[PDB]
Amino acid sequence: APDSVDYRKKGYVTPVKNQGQCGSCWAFSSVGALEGQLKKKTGKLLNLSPQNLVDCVSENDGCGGGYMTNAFQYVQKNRGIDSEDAYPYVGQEESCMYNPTGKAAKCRGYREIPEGNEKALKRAVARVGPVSVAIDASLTSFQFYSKGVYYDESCNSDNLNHAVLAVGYGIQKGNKHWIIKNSWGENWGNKGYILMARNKNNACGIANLASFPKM
Ligand SMILES: [Ca+2]
Repeated sequence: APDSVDYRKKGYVTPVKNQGQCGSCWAFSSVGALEGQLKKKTGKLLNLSPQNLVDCVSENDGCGGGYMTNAFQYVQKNRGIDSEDAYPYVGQEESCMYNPTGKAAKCRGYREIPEGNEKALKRAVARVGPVSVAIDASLTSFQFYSKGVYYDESCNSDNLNHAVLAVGYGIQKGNKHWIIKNSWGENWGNKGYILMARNKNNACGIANLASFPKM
């Protein structure tokens, strides 16, 4: 795998979004991994719909939280997911309003990275494209992150509670990192991104619940 990769450079990542007060980070992480594959498979970059997932993944809990593997299973079983324009984000749970006419992507299933394997996570981002990841984002240092390579020893790999997307990895000033896209708006972190330490004992549990969709 290459020493570093940055999908933002390849045009594989859509602009950073803002989930608002809904616990829909899982839907944004899932659509980001799907938009990454959609760009690789069609050459077009376009926003997928987080709202479609929030109201349609009955296996999940709306604004009450959920998992990306559950979202990829819904897209596969449903034979599609709508584009954000066809199904706009409103930030609150509503009845399922999926419309096949607005279908913008399909999924044929998914794959999860070996648990805690930072090496296998690296091989996947490099081989597949952006990958959905779960992290413990409960620390004040994470919430107020601004720059550099994030690392807080108090982060708990066993307390996963937020979903984000790995769009690459590299090194900055000698510190290996994962390039993470959040869905807290462009004003959060560095233009809505955070570089998280890579190979530092799976900091924040970044390789514990990683997955990507098959397309
Ligand atoms: Ca499931």
